[PDB]
Amino acid sequence: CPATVLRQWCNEFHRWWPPLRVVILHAIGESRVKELIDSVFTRGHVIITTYVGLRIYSKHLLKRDWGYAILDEGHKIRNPNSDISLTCKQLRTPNRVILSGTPIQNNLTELWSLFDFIFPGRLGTLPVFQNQFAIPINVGNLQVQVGYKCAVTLKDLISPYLLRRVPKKSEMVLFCKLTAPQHALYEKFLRSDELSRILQGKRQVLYGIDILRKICNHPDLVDVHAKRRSKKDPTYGSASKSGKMQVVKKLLELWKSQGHKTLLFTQTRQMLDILESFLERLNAKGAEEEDFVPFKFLRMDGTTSIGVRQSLVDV
DNA sequence: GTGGCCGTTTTCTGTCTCGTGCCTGGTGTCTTGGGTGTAATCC
Repeated sequence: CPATVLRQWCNEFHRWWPPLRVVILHAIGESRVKELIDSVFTRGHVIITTYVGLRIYSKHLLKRDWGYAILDEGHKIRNPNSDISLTCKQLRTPNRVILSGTPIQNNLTELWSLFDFIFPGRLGTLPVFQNQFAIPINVGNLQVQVGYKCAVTLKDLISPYLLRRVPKKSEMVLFCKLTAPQHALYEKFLRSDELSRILQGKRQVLYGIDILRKICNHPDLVDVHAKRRSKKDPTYGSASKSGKMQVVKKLLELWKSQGHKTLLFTQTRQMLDILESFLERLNAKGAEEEDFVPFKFLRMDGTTSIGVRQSLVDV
């Protein structure tokens, strides 16, 4: 189980079934873990492990036989060929159960790799799994019917191996335009040597679409002095240059006076600096004048500690 | 509140030489004939 539910997983054991003994894979539940191993198979009933902690004591875990196997992680297995398979699929037990309602999110290769852990391959090998129906599903008449049967065969083959069970919502998508300073920086980066250099193969496209998203968030994020002016230059953020501040200012102020607890969502902690300078400036403007209320934001990320979590989640 | 590592998202005329290949002058090895030689047999 993840490290965010470690105590939780021991808790239901304690409350529902006290007769079941339990031992987490930590300093308690290099010799000390070996005395822990002493009578962890006869006396010990259930062993708990964080899915980072197996490769801390795997020397004396993967060796002996095991019974029932539970893994509460269906998005940290995904596709094959990773440390996942290295420390997981070497377990010695038919009983293999995964607890996750989102196993399929990227591709059917993840499906094959997840089916491998539970069953020894009722479908076939990875080359077999691919050559069977990988391309036909993607491309697809000339595809549908043969593809229809080749897919329903898979559905009947794996269906008795994974269970499936399922106010209102408004999805308004606004299509804003690139500003003129944005279009200039877009064309400048558009016609440059680095893009072709990435395309031919010396680099990866992952570093050329991260920088063209770096300009869409706002112009001032493709600067070389990003860290040098992120939190010590009160002009780094700015407004109306991003092409989205106006549909941010208007949309957030339509709820600020309306009193609607709203969620602002990003992906980068670097753009958090800009949206945080922006909202501090909004706070300054509101506080200087009257008939208003402080914006009162907060930012949470991996920089903070695991202890904080729920607290802010609650506040 | 310090970091470790994995996990992740996409598809230079200029001149010379060194070597050799080709042409040629020599030279081997031979073939024909021509006379010398013997045969020889008419009568």
